[PDB]
Amino acid sequence: PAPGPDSLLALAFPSDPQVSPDGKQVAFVLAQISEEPDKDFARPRYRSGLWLSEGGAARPLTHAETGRGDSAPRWSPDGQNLAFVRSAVKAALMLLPLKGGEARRVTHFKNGVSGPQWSPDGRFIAFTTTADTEDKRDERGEARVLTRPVYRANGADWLPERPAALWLYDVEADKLREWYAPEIGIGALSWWPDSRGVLIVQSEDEWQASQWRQDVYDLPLPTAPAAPQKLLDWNSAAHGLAPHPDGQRFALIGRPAGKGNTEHAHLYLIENGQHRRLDTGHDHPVGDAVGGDCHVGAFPEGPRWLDGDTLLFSSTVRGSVGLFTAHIGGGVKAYDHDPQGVISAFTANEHGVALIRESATRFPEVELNGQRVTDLHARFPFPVREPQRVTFETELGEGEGWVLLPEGEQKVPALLNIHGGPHTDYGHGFTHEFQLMAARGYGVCYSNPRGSVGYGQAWVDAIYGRWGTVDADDLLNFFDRCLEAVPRLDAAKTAVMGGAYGGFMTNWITGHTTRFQAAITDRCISNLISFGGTSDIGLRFWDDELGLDFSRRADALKLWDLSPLQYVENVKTPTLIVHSVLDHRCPVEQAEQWYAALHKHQVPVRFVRFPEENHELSRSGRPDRRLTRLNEYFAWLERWL
Amino acid sequence: APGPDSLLALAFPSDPQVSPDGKQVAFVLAQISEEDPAKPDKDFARPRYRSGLWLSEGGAARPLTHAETGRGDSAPRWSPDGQNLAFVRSAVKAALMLLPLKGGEARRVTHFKNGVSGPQWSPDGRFIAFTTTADTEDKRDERGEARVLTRPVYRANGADWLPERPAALWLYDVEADKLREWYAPEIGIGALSWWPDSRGVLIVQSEDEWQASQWRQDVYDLPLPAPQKLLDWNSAAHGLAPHPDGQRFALIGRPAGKGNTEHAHLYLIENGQHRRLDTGHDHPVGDAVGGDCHVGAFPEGPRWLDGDTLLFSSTVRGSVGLFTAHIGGGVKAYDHDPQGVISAFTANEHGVALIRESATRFPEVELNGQRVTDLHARFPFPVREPQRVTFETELGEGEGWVLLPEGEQKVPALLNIHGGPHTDYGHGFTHEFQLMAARGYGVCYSNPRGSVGYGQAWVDAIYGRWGTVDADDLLNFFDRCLEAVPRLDAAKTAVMGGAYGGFMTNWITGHTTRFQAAITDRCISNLISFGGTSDIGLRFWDDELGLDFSRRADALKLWDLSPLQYVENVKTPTLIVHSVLDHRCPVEQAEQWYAALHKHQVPVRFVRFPEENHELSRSGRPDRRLTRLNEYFAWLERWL
Amino acid sequence: PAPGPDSLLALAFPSDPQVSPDGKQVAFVLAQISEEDPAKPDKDFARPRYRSGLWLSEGGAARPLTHAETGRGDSAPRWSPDGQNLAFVRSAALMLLPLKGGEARRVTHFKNGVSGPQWSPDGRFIAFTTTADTEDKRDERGEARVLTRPVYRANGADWLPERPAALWLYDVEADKLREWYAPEIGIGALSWWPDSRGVLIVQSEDEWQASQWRQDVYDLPLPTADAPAAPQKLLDWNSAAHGLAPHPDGQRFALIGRPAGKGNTEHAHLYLIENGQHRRLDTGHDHPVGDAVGGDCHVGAFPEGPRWLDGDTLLFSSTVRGSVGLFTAHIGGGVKAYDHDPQGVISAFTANEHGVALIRESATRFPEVELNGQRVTDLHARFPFPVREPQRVTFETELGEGEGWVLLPEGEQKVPALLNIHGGPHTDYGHGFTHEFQLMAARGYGVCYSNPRGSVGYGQAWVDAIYGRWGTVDADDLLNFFDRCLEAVPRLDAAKTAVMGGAYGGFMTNWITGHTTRFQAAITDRCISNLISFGGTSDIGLRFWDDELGLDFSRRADALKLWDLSPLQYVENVKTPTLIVHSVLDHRCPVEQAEQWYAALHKHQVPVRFVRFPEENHELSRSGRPDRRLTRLNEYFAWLERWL
Repeated sequence: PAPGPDSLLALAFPSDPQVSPDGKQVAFVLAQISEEPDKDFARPRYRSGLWLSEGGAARPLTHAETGRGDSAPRWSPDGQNLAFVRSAVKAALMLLPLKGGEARRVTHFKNGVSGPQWSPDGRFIAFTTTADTEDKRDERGEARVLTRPVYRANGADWLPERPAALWLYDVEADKLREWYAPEIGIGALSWWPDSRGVLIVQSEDEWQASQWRQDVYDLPLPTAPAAPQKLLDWNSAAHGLAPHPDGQRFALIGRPAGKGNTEHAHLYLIENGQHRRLDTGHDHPVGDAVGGDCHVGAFPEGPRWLDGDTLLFSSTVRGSVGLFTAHIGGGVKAYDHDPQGVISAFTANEHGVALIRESATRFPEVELNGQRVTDLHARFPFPVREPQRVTFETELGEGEGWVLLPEGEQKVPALLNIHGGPHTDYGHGFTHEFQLMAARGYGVCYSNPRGSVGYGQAWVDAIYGRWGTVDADDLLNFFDRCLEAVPRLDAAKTAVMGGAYGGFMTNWITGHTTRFQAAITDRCISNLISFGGTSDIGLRFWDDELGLDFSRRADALKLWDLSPLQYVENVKTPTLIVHSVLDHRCPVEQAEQWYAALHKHQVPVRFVRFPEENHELSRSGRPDRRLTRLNEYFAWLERWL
Repeated sequence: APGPDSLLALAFPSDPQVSPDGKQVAFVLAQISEEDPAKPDKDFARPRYRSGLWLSEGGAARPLTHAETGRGDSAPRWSPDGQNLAFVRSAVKAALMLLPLKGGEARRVTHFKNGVSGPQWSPDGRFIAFTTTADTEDKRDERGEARVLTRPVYRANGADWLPERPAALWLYDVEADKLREWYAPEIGIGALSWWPDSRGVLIVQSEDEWQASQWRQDVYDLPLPAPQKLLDWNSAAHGLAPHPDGQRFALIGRPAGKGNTEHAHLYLIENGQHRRLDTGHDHPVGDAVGGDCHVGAFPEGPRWLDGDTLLFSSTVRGSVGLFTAHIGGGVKAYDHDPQGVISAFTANEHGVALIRESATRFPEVELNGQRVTDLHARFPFPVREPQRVTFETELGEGEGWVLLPEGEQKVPALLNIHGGPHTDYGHGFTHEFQLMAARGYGVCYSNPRGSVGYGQAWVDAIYGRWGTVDADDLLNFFDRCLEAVPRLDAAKTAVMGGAYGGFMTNWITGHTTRFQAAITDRCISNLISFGGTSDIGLRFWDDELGLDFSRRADALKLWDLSPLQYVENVKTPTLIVHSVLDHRCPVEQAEQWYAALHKHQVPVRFVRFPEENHELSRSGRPDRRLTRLNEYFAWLERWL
Repeated sequence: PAPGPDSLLALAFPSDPQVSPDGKQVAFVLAQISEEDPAKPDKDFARPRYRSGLWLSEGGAARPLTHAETGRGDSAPRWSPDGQNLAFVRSAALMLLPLKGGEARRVTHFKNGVSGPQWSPDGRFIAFTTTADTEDKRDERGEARVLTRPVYRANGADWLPERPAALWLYDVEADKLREWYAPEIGIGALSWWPDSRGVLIVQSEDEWQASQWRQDVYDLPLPTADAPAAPQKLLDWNSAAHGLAPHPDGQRFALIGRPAGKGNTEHAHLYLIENGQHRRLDTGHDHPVGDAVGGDCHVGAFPEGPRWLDGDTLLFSSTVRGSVGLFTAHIGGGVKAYDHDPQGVISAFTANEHGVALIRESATRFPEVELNGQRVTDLHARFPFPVREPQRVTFETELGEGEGWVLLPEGEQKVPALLNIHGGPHTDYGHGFTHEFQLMAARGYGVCYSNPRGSVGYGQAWVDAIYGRWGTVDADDLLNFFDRCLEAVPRLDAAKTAVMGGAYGGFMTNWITGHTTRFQAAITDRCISNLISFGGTSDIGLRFWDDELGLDFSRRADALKLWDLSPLQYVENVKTPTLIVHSVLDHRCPVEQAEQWYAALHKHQVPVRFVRFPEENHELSRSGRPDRRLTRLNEYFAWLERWL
């Protein structure tokens, strides 16, 4: 039978695959969908528990029936205990003995904790928390007085006055004490291998934080709390700190100063305040930047030293994500890279590796030392189909995309889907939305135009400062090639759709051609000037992507020329607008302007407005609103195609 | 000096369940904690029992669960293969849970609105039987509707009002992960035990509601999915122990014709016939020794150690020990310390687990002779050792004890009378007595004629004549205490007791003025009204006295045995302690004593507890246990 | 299709008829029956409730003043002396309503509410009692209650507070509240002096004397020192005093009660007080003050305070041979009738020198409010089925002739005969309106009800005839009367009889069924079965038997006599199927009385059924929550239908 959006409710979502210190076990998180019963309103919700495997079919460790559930499993160095975080009780640090018995609660903070990390010697558990700080401004209806340049963040909503402090659990003493209360905030954190302290990333002040300039600090264990020592004058973006086994050097993931957001994230070896590129000769970014919609929870990608010379890391290459090794004394060698697959998360040590793997046709699964330990693809409720590759030509070389077809041979509408970013990739991630589209009779066309991230730095740079030129050209070129190479696609029943940057591009295309019969613009951008003033990254995004400062009079003129709203008078395509109220990455005023403009021109238009959700709705929103979004997608395509 | 809140330092063990392999004990431990540890009322403390499961495999016991809200976890039951623990959680009204012992947390199996109770695995591991009222709603009280009563008994102490439909027996199908109703009785189910081949269960039931009120029950056979009658017992049956042959079984109780006063004994059933099994043993089955550190369930079910040997516990002269009865023979000691009390035990062919205590040692859990807990270490002040004091009767020598404070000064003498009356003082642990001595009082407590541990004749001596030789023995003993213990101050004496001890405190103060103060607890004052109001009123006086309150001639004799008839003689300032939901001794008993003392202008004080029942001093909510002890000492300080 | 108990839901119940100071208006209370929450009714459970409002008339059809839609409603209207304002109590806050236009204003905001508002004659003050903002979280927290006082519960009020309600003062001109007097025991009757200088109050010396029904009268001036001086004693009464009526001269006053030596069995009379000395005022009137006639259509307050019509004349009500009439007592003479119908009952009245307002009823006519002889309500028109007229039947006694009545259904067929026994025992059946009796006849039963020796309306000797020997001549009169009913009324079926009664009527139903098996069914209501335990549990147990029987349950010799007078001693003789009706919060006859009877009948395997009402008290049949009044009547008829 034909599937619908609620096929999602059959799925269980894996995350956070943590290999044991001896390399022979994996503990991971599994989110299943269960009731929050209200007789008048169904309430399907994510509920997570911990699972364990030593090579065979994984078994459950916890059984949450209320709340969000359990997450962030962390092995004690001796391999006998699992720390984790429970919300059933707001996010408390818990301690589970693996040889029998239930967990013990360790923290009772009003605001909960996050990001637990054992020290390598097993004597401490580090975590961050706002402890019992009270803020009844919203509860009382008081005003919020804002003086900092950034005050909201997507997913976190309003940033607190005092940032979360780093805390310490003394395992032997069974005692908690505050370690370091920063004034700005803590980014990446990693223990030194000798457990003497941690390395942390933080910014000098609130302005420098808004400009994506951070430094690395050394924080020894407290005696009074500890004072961070400056360790590297980086003045740029840094995360995923990876201390070397020698206890003195460390690797950094990021980009050096002067290079904006558009440069590939790379690996850098730090020695006495000096930095050198570590993944040299590898023209691809560190980490997973391939699209997919079956990722709920944390997906660790921190690089790990397999010995004194070898650093294991993941990298995005042409729509795929593989594991690679970087070497102090040499170049980059493949470790576990399938050009048709995506490794979305991994942990490792000198004894073993655990990861999550997926493809365009295979639902995410957990692996332990090459052995699959889950059977989650078996729960996928309808048959998956294999995409077919379609290429196009550009002055920079051959680009590629794919078409996913339904069963049968009759004519089907062709849906041009545009991925966001713009510096991400379509390809070999698993996309429930795409498989659902094909199962309901649509041909899905999706590609990696110039500006995508997996085809070298030059492919990224091609769109710098001129969004809506060669990137829109590649997309319509690709789509023309799909109609030519796939005769069952119906060129008279076409639609264009995309999210975020894909929404910007959906708005741009419909304002420059009437060829499409329907359009769906999701968490879109329509006015680049207003975006600079309202978005949580507005103070720096256009500066790095376009070289434009919205508050500078000369630049604003070009920003308007790059704004889809300038050309809205040409739009004739019936458009569905999907947006969330708490999306601080692309604020909803972007969608409201497009909606009002189409109304002024009497263009058929429909606007579905989600409360409480943020930018991440389509990948990890509450189950019922993920269903509603897909329902609105298909209702619009059924009406116009 | 320490005070009543010393109770808050204690942790209370219960339900010692040995594993099928004989090498492990899982038990329940109640600790005292705030009702809501996160949001405490700054103006009102709310200490509460909160229980979790603990485990030991030979060494120091460790906790398996960590309840921080609700009443907690209880009723641990081992799966036959030893790999899982079933238990009941209130954190969620009493749900059946399933815990793997080799790693991982428990899973919830039942979701009934009214919760479950009494889980028992079948021997083959395929089923877990339990009772529940499932999702039955009774909104009469919530709506303020009337209750229409037609049955002879409608209240019970601890359970408050009995439901129209009794709890049904249910079945958890382990292999199928399915629940099914097994049998919905019309009257109610008493004791239950699986046949050793897991073909079904034996159950105790009464023919109708009237027979139940007269303590007459029968045994039925219930196959796995109508009960078939198996034994015409027509009497009290309290525990069932199926024989390993799968056909015979032993029961704890007494045969027809013998009233409540006869010792509970063991009887082997074969083809509707019964034969006495604990022959030559002039002592009752089970623990009947006083103590106040027992919170929770205390299993005492007899267990077959082989085809010829049945292990059981028994009360002997203030102690409780383990014994074996042997087919074709008599009774042998198995684990009997005449100065200690085994209050609970489980056993199989591989091991034994139990809880042990003495007059000087707080309850501890034991496994195969090894103590696995350290709970006496939590007792917050030094305990003291009592000295024995005897008295002479025409039936032989009686005994009692005196617990003295430290030092050499003179101290007031407190005569404490145990209830029942067919129980024993002696070698249980009594926090109240230790606290009394720690605050400067000499505690005198004895086992007069009518006590249960000194043979059937010692019990029968008071039949039909409460207030004769029992009152004589008590004052004889107290006189012997003042003579043998010179630090006791004969000018500063008090008398106190609960239930039957309250009856006797009311009786004694009405026949002598020798005491400076009196404290009467959950008392009896009017034997006629008791017959109509108590949850055992339809049978208690008939068995204990041979008198029927609804018969004119008998009622007169009941009035002559009523302390209220002699209240005109009471001159002793009296504190009255009683709980409103005590259905064993209804509060109308205390209200009559209070009004009569007021009429004679005798100094009197009446502390009236809500919500609590007859069991307050042994297991009430912590704050009301504190309040009761506070009132005891405030009254003694005022008059002594 | 015979009418049933829910016919009660059609009725509206009047109370508290307050005449205005100029005598030309009446404000009164009307309780109507409505859903607990008319906006959200439970589809599975009806919730009919009393809801009261104030009504006003100057001679014509009364008009509503308030419109309560939630809660119990508005009550206790009190006129300002200038006639322009109504004070009242809203649920319980003191409110002030201007009569010429506009809504009421709330004047008290105490957590615990108000009671007993009384204007001062000069209009400057409103006196009332309240526990103010005292908090008592024992029950809420589950704490113990420590009792040291001889009386700690009271029927209707449940548990008495540690600190008695204090008398408070609203300063009308200043819009200010101040505490007036915080008593150590409690305040009984209260009345203003005519010059508004203060109040007279009734209180006991200590808790023990209060338990023995011994009170005195005190003088309480308006408060000055912020710490009240001890009130000076005004009369050494040492006895019961119920209603104070200050004389217009501002120095003498009359009290309702009885002097020392005379126990509870003595008729309440009027006494004129002058400088600590007392003399009887209602001389030559061998009948008690106040309404003591049975009826079941009285919901709310029924004032009966005597009022001086001039310097010589004191108006009061009195019970005479099943009726209640108005009389005047005279300082210089004897007692004269004022408005006395020997076939009617005046249950409440107020008066001054210019007019009178009252509530009147009869055996066939539902209570109505009248003003200066003009009826202003039409409540009898709402009675949902035809009313019937009783027939009188007499019986012979050594003291003279007694009387009773029979109410027959329509038609000519034979009908069961129901012997109904009124409680007290010192009350009267007769000419009150009884919805229960009319419903019985409407469903085919003959109702027989009489005034045996011990009743209150036939002289003091008729009362004294039963002293110390309940169950002798009183039981004799009842069965004598019933035998004469069967002889004089041939439609009564002597083979289908039942006996029933409440309180003392329950004692007597238990007594009769234990001394004869002649009845086919019995219904015993809020009964007494054990006179010994009653002495220890009842809220009047410390004094009732002493006054009624001369017996002290806490004395060994007396207790034996009490047991011989206890119906439970003879329960082995009971064979009659018995329905037992009782409420849990009845502190007048505690439920342990019913539990003993129930258990005894079970022990003898006699058919028995026990209806146990929560929350209700002794007054269920007269003023309980509507749904439980229906349930009681339903159980009555279901039991009669099964056995008759």
